[PDB]
Amino acid sequence: GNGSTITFDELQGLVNSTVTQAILFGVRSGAAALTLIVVWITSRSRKTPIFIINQVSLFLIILHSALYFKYLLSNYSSVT
Repeated sequence: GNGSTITFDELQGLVNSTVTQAILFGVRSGAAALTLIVVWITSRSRKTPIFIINQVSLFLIILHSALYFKYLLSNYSSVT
């Protein structure tokens, strides 16, 4: 993890291949968490495993915290 004098193409690749996936993954994952939450509230299905609750719990908070920082900065500036 040193400096890089390469063209912006590298960033265009990782932003359109590594980051592009992060957005999609976050969306499907957050949506899947939401639908499961309501299902447990109403359907009262068998108590989900600790790994499921811990996974979705972390993802929910981490999502909100990231959105909160991006929401406040979105007004300030997105270009240093």
